[PDB]
Amino acid sequence: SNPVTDYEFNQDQSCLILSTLKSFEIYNVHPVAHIMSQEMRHLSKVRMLHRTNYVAFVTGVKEVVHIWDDVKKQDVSRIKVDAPVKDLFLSREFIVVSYGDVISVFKFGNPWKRITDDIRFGGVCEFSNGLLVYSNEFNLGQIHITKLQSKGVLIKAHTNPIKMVRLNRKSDMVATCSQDGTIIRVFKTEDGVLVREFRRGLDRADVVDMKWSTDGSKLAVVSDKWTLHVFEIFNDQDNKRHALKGWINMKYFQSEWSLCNFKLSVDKHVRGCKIAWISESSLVVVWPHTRMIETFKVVFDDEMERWLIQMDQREQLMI
Repeated sequence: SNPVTDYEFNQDQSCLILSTLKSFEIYNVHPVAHIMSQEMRHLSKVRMLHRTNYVAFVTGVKEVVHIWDDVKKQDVSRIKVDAPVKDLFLSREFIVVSYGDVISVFKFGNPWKRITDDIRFGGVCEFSNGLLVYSNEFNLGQIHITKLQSKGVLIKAHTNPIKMVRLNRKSDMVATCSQDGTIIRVFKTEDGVLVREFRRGLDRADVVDMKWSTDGSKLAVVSDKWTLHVFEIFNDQDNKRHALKGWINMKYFQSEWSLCNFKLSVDKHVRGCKIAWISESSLVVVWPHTRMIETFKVVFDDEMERWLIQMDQREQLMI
């Protein structure tokens, strides 16, 4: 009866921070291990910075973001915005915060003030590896990519409102998808040109999460029908150059559809989930409602000439 009120992975997906009505916890994702507990109430949102002693959170007062010290159990800063905090990102340099239809970037360090003018967006925004991607305020199907040093690429990604956007590890590509959309798109963050397009076809369900494999080769998507799908941006393996006794020159082009579709096992109390690749072939799925973390492996079966997803582990995040 101590429900998770928020959970999120750290910038490199090696840790997961989570909050309850009574505290916030931090774990290592692989191998799964509880590395810290800290009492605190009213936790509404929680974030962590790499593997440092700093974390950020929102409590009762929705418009305040606390930068807190792990080892010193002390507030090292407070930052307030005009509306309840929506999105929240952290880097050794910046603190990205959105509320209402504004995105504010403060400095991560004294004097903890705006390093740049406030930006107006349409609800969607992601920040990773020094790159900021946000929904346009008037055209919800359009995104803007901007570098945060202290030009700007503009992409009309979809016709309908964007569901979510996702940057790959290096931030050189961004994946997008719209609301109840049959199409997922991948663009280069440098020039915004369309690099890949995938059709979801069969799976009609709303997308719950979308994450990139560590080398940027595969894209995993989980729908609310609770089906895991993997799309291929570029072939990852060291493949055979021939087939049919040397008669065929094997080519590996990217399919327009999912490589494999795995049906997840969940009880009727599912809220949602968040996924994260922990390698080029493995990823984890975290279920906030049962505080369980499952580790999956994506493998190619030559006998079948088909990719398969297998669940290697199911464990619970200890409180």
